[PDB]
Amino acid sequence: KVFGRCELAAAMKRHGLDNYRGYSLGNWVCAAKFESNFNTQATNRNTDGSTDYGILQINSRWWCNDGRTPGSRNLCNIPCSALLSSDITASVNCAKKIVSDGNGMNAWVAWRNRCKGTDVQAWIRGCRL
Ligand code: NA
Ligand SMILES: [V+3]
Repeated sequence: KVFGRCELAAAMKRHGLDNYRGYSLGNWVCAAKFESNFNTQATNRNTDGSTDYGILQINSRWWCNDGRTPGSRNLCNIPCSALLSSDITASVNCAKKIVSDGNGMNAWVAWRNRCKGTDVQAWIRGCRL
């Protein structure tokens, strides 16, 4: 599913991400835009052989099992394919674990390089949430 910006903002707010660990909703929307273009089906292979999955590009090196990332962890205790659903529940619940681990949203390279320190409130402008 390719979300609209405000449709994703509303889904993320309903699933508890607005100000989760102090990250405003606009941070999460911005991260999803630059990680996946708001596409729940997005997949991208990493240089180490891991893959990133779904709307928040969650990495098989630590967070999920994709059957092809040797010596990796499954800290969200899910198959990576669960992260590709039109329902963002599994991606949100796993992202709450990630952002809580000590590194905050710096885990998301696109957030660090494209969202951090910008006016992220712009991402939710005009949305009936
Ligand atoms: Na894994
Ligand atoms: V890696």
